[PDB]
Amino acid sequence: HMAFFDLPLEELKKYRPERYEEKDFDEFWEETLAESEKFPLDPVFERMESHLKTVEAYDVTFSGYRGQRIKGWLLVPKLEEEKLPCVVQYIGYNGGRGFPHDWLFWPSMGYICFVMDTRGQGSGWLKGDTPDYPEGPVDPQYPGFMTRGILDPRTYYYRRVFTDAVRAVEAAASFPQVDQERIVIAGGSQGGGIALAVSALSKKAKALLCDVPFLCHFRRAVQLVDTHAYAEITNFLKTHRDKEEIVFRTLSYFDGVNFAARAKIPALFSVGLMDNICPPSTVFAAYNYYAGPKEIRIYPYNNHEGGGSFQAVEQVKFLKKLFE
Amino acid sequence: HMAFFDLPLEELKKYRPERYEEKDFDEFWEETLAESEKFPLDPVFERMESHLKTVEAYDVTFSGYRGQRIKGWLLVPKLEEEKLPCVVQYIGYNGGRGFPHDWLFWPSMGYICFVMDTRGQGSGWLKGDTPDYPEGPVDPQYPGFMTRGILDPRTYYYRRVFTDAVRAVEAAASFPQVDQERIVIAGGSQGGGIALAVSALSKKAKALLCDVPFLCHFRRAVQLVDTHAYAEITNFLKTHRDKEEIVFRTLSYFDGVNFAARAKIPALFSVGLMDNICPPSTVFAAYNYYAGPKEIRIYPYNNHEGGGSFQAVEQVKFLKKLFE
Amino acid sequence: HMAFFDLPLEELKKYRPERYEEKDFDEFWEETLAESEKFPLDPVFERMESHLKTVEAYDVTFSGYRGQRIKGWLLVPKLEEEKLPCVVQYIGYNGGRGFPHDWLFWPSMGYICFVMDTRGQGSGWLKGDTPDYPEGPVDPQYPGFMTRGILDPRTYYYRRVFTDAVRAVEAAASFPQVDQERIVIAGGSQGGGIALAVSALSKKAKALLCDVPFLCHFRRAVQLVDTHAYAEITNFLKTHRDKEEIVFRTLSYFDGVNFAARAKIPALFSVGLMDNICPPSTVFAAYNYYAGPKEIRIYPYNNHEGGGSFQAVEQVKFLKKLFE
Amino acid sequence: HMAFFDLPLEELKKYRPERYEEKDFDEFWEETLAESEKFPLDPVFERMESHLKTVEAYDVTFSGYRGQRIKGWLLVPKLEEEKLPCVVQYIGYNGGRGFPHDWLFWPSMGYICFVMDTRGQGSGWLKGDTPDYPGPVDPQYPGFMTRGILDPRTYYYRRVFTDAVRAVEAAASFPQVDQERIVIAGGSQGGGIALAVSALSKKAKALLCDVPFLCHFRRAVQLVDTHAYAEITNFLKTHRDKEEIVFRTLSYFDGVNFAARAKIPALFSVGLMDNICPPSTVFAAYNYYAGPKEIRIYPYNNHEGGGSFQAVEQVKFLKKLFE
Amino acid sequence: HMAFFDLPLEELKKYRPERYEEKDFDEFWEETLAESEKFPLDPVFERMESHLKTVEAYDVTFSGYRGQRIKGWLLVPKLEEEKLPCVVQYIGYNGGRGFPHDWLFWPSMGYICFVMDTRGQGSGWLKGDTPDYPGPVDPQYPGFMTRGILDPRTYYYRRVFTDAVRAVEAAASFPQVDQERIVIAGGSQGGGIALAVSALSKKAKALLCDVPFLCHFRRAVQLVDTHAYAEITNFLKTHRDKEEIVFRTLSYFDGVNFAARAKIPALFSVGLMDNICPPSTVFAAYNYYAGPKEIRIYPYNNHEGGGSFQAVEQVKFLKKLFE
Amino acid sequence: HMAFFDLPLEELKKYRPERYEEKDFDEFWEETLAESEKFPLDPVFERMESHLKTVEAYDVTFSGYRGQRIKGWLLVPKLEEEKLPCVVQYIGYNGGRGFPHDWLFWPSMGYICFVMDTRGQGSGWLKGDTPDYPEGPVDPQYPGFMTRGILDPRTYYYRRVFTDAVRAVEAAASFPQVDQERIVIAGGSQGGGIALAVSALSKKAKALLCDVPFLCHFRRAVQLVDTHAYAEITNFLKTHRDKEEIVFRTLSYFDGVNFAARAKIPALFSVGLMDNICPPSTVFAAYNYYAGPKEIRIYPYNNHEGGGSFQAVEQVKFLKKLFE
Repeated sequence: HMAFFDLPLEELKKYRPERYEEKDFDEFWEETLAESEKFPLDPVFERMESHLKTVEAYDVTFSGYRGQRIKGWLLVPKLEEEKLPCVVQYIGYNGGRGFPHDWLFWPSMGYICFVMDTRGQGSGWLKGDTPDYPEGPVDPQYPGFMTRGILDPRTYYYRRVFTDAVRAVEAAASFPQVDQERIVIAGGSQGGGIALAVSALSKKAKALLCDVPFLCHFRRAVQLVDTHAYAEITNFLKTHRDKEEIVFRTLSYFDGVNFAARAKIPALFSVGLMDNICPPSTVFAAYNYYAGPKEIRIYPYNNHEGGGSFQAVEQVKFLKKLFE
Repeated sequence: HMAFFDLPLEELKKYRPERYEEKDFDEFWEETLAESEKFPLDPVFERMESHLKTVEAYDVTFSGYRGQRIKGWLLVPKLEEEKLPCVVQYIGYNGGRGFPHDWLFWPSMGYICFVMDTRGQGSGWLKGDTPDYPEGPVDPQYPGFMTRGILDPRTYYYRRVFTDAVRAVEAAASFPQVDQERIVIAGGSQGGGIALAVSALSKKAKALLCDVPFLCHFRRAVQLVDTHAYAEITNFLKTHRDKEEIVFRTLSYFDGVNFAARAKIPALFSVGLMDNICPPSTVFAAYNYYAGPKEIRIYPYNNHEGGGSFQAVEQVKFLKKLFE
Repeated sequence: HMAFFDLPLEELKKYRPERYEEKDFDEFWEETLAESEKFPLDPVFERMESHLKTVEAYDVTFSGYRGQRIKGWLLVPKLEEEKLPCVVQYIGYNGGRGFPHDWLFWPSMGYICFVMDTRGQGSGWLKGDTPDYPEGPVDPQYPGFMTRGILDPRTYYYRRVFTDAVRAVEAAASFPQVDQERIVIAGGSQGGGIALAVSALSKKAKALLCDVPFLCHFRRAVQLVDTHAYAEITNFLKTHRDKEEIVFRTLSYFDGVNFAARAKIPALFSVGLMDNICPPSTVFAAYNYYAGPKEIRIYPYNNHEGGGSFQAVEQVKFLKKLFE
Repeated sequence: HMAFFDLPLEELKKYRPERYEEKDFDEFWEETLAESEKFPLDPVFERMESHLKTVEAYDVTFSGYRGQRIKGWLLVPKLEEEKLPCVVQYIGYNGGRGFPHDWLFWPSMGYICFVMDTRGQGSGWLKGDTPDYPGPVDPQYPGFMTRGILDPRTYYYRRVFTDAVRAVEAAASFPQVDQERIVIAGGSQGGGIALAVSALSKKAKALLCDVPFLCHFRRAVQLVDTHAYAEITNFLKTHRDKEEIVFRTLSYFDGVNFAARAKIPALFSVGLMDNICPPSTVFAAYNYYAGPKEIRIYPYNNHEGGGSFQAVEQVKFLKKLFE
Repeated sequence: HMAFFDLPLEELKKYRPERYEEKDFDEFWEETLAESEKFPLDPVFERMESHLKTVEAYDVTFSGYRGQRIKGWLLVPKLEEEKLPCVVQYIGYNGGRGFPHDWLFWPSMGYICFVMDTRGQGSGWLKGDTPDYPGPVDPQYPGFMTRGILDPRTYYYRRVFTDAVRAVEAAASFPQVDQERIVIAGGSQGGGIALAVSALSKKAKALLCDVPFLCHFRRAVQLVDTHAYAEITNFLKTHRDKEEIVFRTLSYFDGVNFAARAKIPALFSVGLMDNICPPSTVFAAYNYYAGPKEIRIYPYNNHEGGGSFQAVEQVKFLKKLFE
Repeated sequence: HMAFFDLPLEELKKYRPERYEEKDFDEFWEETLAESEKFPLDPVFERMESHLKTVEAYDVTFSGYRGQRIKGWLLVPKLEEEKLPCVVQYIGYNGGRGFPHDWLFWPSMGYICFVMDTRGQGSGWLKGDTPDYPEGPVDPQYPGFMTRGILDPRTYYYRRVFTDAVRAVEAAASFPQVDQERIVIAGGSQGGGIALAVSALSKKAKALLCDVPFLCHFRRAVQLVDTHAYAEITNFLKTHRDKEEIVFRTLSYFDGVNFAARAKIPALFSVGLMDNICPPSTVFAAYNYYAGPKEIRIYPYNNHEGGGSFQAVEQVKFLKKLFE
C-alpha cells in the first residue's frame, strides 16, 4: 500500500548523524592489511584468446586476503598510448567477473579496466570463479554473505573482500601500461561500498566513482529495508536475539560512513531518491561524511538503478576534467 | 502459488500449430514496402561526440515508414578493414536508442553496429528520440503500443515499426565501410520479433539473430501471459468484447510465425524454458516454421533473460563459422 | 509491509502547499478555448433505438478540441416537467461512454445526464468510441495517457480532453429540455480532475461534484503513488532524466489545484483517507484552494472507492438543497 | 508465477464429471421447503420516500427459512402497463441489498425488480440489513462457506436457498407483478442461489445465471486458493478428520446437482479466465443443466464476465421469451 | 514498497494516548459477570486415554458465558508434589484447543496447564471443538472481529472474555491446583483475552501477555490493513453510517481500558516490527497497565516476538515471583 | 495466479520415475563414512541446568564429519524404566537445536529425544550453535546451503550434514538409558531428507519417521518450486549455464529417492498434496522407491504443514504397534 520514501532532500543534504566506530578501527585495518601484505602480491596477467577485436583481454590472478588467489579480468583498449588511465571495477551483490565482454564501457572510453572478481558470490546475476576461505569455522549464518562471520570483525566476510579490493589496486598498478597517476576505483551498490573502503585504505587510488552505495549506515538501513541484502542482517537478529550489540559492533568496522570520513581522494557519488535497496539517508550519511573533494549526482525519481547510462556520461566528464 | 511451466521440451521441439494468415498477407506487405520506397532513404551519418576511443559513433537519420525520419546510432570499431561486417540491432519493448555507449558489444567484437531507434517508445528503460505518426485518428486503445491502431492492419503500430526496420537495413548498407554481404539482423524480445519480420521482408539481410522473440503466436501468447506487453491485447479484448475476430485478424499480418515460414536466411535462435514473458511455446512455434538454415540455443532454467552473456558468445561463434 | 497513510486529518484540513503555475497560465487557456470556439459546436442529437423504458436515450456528437467530433450519450428520464436539471458526467481513466444503460443513476433521480466520451481511451474497463488526434508527431511516451505530448502544454493530451469537456457543457446546454440554471458537472478520479478544470473554464456550469479527484498536486502525487496512472509520469522521468523541469512545467497548466484557485461555482467534494490512487493530501490541496462555496465528504476508512453509493445520495441531497 | 488457466474450451464443452449426491437429496429439500412453508409468508411492501423519480421503491419484508424475516427491495418502473414482468435478483458474496438506486438496471428496462437481501452478509462491498439465525454456531473458518458445514440441516446455504425460493413467492404477491412472467437472476453467489431456485421453485419462467458460484466444490477447491472457495479448503486443512462429512454436506447445495433437475430456459455466462468461479465448475453445472439452455463465453474475461455486454444479452433473451 | 515502522522506542515508552470508554464500562462488566454467575460452573475433568507419559491429560468442560459449555484440556505433570502452580492458557486467532500434546510447555516446566478452547473458532491453524451461541447474527464481515459489533451486549468478545474469566474459576476447582499460583497467559488474541481477565478475575495471581491483540483499536485500524484488525476497517468501509457505534462497542473490549484496572503482576512482550499487533497498540496497553510490570522488547522481531527466548523469560519471571 | 497442483493421487501412487545415480554412489558413501569413523566419536553429555521438571536435558557434543564437533540436545523424560526408546530428531531448513524446551513432544511421549544441531544453519527460525567446516575453498554459490560446494560431491554441504546425522545415531545409541532395539530417526522437510539418508546409511536406526521430505527428486523439484530452498539450485543454474550436468550429477549422490531404494527399516511417511515447497510428486517418488516396510499418511488439502499435530499422533501409534 505505502510507496517507499526517506528523509526529504533538504534534510538529506544536512544529514550528518553520530557515527559509531570502535576506538581500534584504524588498528584493525592496519593489522589486517599488514598480515595480508606478508604474502607476495604476485600479480599474473595471462593474455587470453578472445573474440574481442578493439580490446586486449587478460586473465588476472593476484593475492588478496592472506595470500588467497583472486581472479579478475584486465581489459586493455588498443590505442597508440604508452600509458593509459585505469579504472578498478568492483562488482554488485551476487555477481562475479563474468566474461571479459561484460565490462566494455571503460575500455571503450580509453581506460584500462581491472575487474575484481568477488570471493564466493558469482551465482546470482553473473558468474564468478573465485572461492571464499573462512577465517576458521563457518559459523551459523542466515543465507547470503551479509551475516557470514558476523560475530567477530576478524571472521567477517567483508574483511576478506575489502582486503582483496585494496590488493586489486596494487595489482592494477603493477601492469606496465597503467598510468599510476590516473587509477580510478569504481563501483555501484556492493561495488560502491567496497570502493568506499578502498578509497580510505588504498595507497594507489587517485579518484573514486561511488554509485548508490551499499554497506553504509547499517543501523539505519535495517530500519528501512525489509527486502534485499540488508534484510539478511535483520533476519539473523530475529533468531540470534542475544547478538544485537555484537552484530552492530562487527559491522561498524565495515561501514562506508566510517570509511568516507578517512578518504582524501576526489569523488563522484550518485543517489536515487526512491532507491529502497540502498536508501538515500544511508548514501547521504556516507557522502556527507566523505572527506575528499566530492560531488553527487542526485536522481529524484530513480530507484536503485540511479542515473544508469546518464551517470556513466557524468563519470567520463568528471574524470576528464579531474585529470586534464 | 505455482512455478511457470510451458509444454515439455520433447513437445516444444515438435510444436507446429496450424498457422493462420489472411489471403492478402504478402500483398499487404509488398504494398506497404513499395509505398515507403517512394521517399528517398536519405541516410545521414553525422559523427557526434560520444567520448568513445575504440569506436566512432554516428548520429543516424533515415527515412522509414512513409518517409518518416527515424533515428539511430552507427558505431564503427577503430579497425582499418575497408569493408566490415555489420549488425542491425532492434530494441526491446519500451526502450529506445539510448546513448552510443549502450551498444558496445558488437563493435568490440569487430562489427559495425546499426542501432535502430523505436518510434514512439523510448520511455521505459532506455530513452528514445523518434516520434510515431498515426495514419489518421488515434483510435481508442489500451495503454501501450500493442493495441495502437489494432482494428486495422493498415493503422497498426507495428506496420510502421517493421517498415522502419526493413529500411534500417538499407540505411546500414549505405555506410561505405559496411560489407553488403555480411549484414546481420539481431534483436531480443520485441527486437527479436522485429528482426524476424525483417528476415522475411528484407532482401539485404545475410543472417538473423533472434533471442527470446516477442510478437510470436498471439493466440497462445495471451493464454499464457497475464503481465507485460501481451496482456495489453487481452485487456483491450476484455472491454472490446465485440472485437475478437478483428483484433486477431489484424495481428496475423505481424505474427513472427507467419514471417518465419517465409524467411530463408541462416538464423540462430535462443529460448528460455522458464520465460513467462515470451513463452517457450510461442518461440518454438516461430522456430519450427522458420524456413531457413537454423539452430536454437535452449536455456532450460532461465526466464526472459535467456542465455544472457553466454548467448552473446554463442552468437559470435555462430557468425564466425557462417562467414568462413 | 507498511499500510498506506498520508497526512492526518487535522493537517489535511490546513494543507495549502505553495502553488506553481507559469505567468501565462490564463492566456494559455484563453487562446486554447478561443482557437476551438472558431469551429461550430454543431451539437447533434439522434434518438437511439434502446431497450430502455424509463429513459429516452440519444446519441450525441459535438465539436470539442479544434472541431474534432466527440461522442456522448444524452439520457432523458420520461417525466412530466417542461425543463429538467442536467448532470454533465466525465469518465474515469481507461473508460469511455459505454452503453446508455451504464449511466442510469442521474436520469433515475430526475436529471438529464450528458455523458462525454473520452478521446482515445475506452479500452480498460468500459468501451469508448472517440479517437484522439495528436498535434503533430506522437513523441516518445510511457504507455498510457499521462505522458502523451507531455514535453509541451500545447501538445499535451489533457489540453484536448479539457477543451472537449468545456465544449461538452455547451453541447448539453443546447438540448432545449435542459434547464440552463441547473447544469452540474460531475466526475470521480479522472472525471473529477476534468470537472475541476471545467469549473474554472466554463461559463455555463452551475455546480461541481468532484469525487476523489485525479490530476491534482502532481509533485506530491508522484511521491506517494507508485502504481496506477500517476506512476506513468514517474516512469517517464526515470528514463528521461533530463526532462524533469519541462515535465512539471507542462503539468502545471493542467493541475486541478491551479484550476481550483480560479473556480467560483458551488462544489461538493469527496475523499477517501486511505486512497492510495488519489492521495488525500492531493485532493485536500485542490479542495482547500477551491475558491467557490464548498463542502467535502470525508471517508476515513475508504480507499479509492470513496463514499460509493452513500456519496451518490449525498450528491442528490446537496444539489436539491442548492437549487431549491 | 504461472498464470491462471483451466481446461481448454473444446474440453470444457465436453466436461461432464461424475456427479455425487446422497440418496435423500430430494427428500431433504422437500422436508426443508414444507417445514418453512408452514409459517406464513406475510410479505410486507412499504413505499419509501425516495429521491428516485422514474421508479417506485418499496422496502420489503417476507418470511424465508422457518419464518425468519428477510429484507429486500421492490423497484417498480413508473410505466403504463398494469401487470409487469419481474426479475428476482440475488446478490454476490459479502454483498447485501444496499440502496434502492444500486439496482436500477431492470426497472429501467421495464421490469419490476425484487432484490433479496442476503442473511448475515452485507459488509464486504455493499451493505445489508438482514441477520442470520443459526442452534450452536460450530467452529468455522471466517466467512459463510463453512458456517454449519458439518451437517446439511445446519448448513448456512440451507437457509439462503430457502429464503430465495420464498423470495419468488414474495415477488409474486405484489399486485403489479405478472406472476406468470417472473425471472430469477444472479451473478456469482447470486447465480449459485438462482440455480438452486431453478430446481426448487416451480414459479420462475427463466434463469439468468452469470459466472455461478457454489458449483462443483471438489474441483473448485483444487483450483481456487484465494477467495470464498478457499474457506472450505482452509477449514479442511485444520479439520483433517472431516473431509468426507464436509463434502457430503456440500453435495446437497452443489449447483451441478440442481442443474440436473432444472427444466426452465436458461442463459448462462462464463469468463474463461475467471479464477474466482473457474470455467470447469461453471461448465460442469451448465452441461448437466436439463432445460433449454445457452452460454455466452467470454474467453478473455475474468470474474467480471461479459459485464454490460451480458446485460444486453439478457434483455434480448427475455424479450424473445416474453413475446 | 516499504518496511513496517511504528513510533521509535523513545516515544513508544511514553505513549499514553487519551483513553476512551463509556461511563458504564464497569457496570456493563459487573452485569455480564453476575448474569453468567447464575448458571452453575459445573467443571468436568474427564481423564483421557492418552499416549502421554510425563503428563496426565483431562478432557475439560465448564460453563462460560450464560451456562454455555466450553471445552478445554487440563494437563497435569506427573510430579511428587500435591499442590502445583497453574497456567491458564488462552489461544490465538483462528486457533482452538487442538490435541493435549499441543500444550506441553507448561507441564514440562512443572505447571498444571488449563487450555481454554475458543468458541466458534478452531478452524484456521489448530482445530477446536467449542461452538459460539449468539439471538440474530447481524450482518458482519467474515471473521470474529465484527460478529455482533453493533452492540456491546451482542459482541462476540463479550462471550469470549466471560468464558475466559470463568475458565480461571474452573482451573481453581481442580484439587491439585494451588490456588495461590494461578497464572493467566496468552499471545496475540490470547494476550488480549488474558488482559481482560487480569481486570475481571479475582482469582488470577499473575499475567503473561505477549504481543497482545484487541488493543487500542483506533490506531490499530490505521496501521494494520491485513489480518484480523482489518475486518473492522472493511466492515466500516461498507457500513459508513456506523463508525461511532462500532468504536463505542469496541471501547468495552479494548485491552487499554482493562490494563488501566488490572492490579496483578505482569510480564509483557512486544515486537517492534510487529505489523499485526503494532508496538504502539501494545505499549498503549503496557503503559496504562496498573499492576507491577515488566516488558521484553524485541526490536527486530515481527509478530513472533521473543519466541522461545520469551518462554525462558516467563519461567524465570514466575519462579522469582512465587519464591 | 495458478493455485499449486501436482499429479493427481491415482498418478502419484504409481509414480516411480527412472532413477539417475552414478555407478560409484555406494563407494562414495562407504569411503565417506569410513573416513569419519577414524575419529573418536567421543560423545559428551553434560547435564544442563534448565527449568524443566519432567525432563532431564543434556548439552551434547559428538564427532560428525571428519571428527568435527557437532552440538545437540539429549532430552530424557523422568520415568522409572531402565531402558527407553529413542528418537533422533533432525531439523528443518535454516533451523538449529534452539533450546531444550523446543523439543518436548517425544520426551512427553516417553521417548529419549536426541536433537542434532545443523552445521552452519541456525539463523532463520530457530537458533543453532554448530559451525560448518568446508572442504577447502568455499566456491561461488547462491545464498543458502543448497549450492554450497555443489560442483563436486566431495565438497557438497550435505555430505557433511548426512555424515553428522549418521554419527548422531551412534552418539544417541551410546547413551546408557537408550534401548538400542528402539532407535527411531525422524524429521520433517530438510529433517525428513536427512532422516531418509540416515535410513540407508545408519546400521543402528530401527525405524524412520519421514514427513514432507525435502532433498528428493531434484530434477522435478526445480521444475515445480520457484521460491524457497529448491529455487537456490535453479538460480545457481540460471547463472552457471555451463554447469547443468555437474550440478545434477553432484545432487544424485544426496537425493532421497536413491537412499530410499537402499533403506530396509520400517517407515511412516507423510505428504501434503498442496505442498508447494516439497511437492507431492517428489515425496511419492521417494516413498514409492522406499524398500523397507512402509506406510504413508496422505493429506489432500494441506500444504507444507502436512499432517501437523494429527500426524504426530499417527507417529506415536505407528511406533507403539511397531515395537510390540
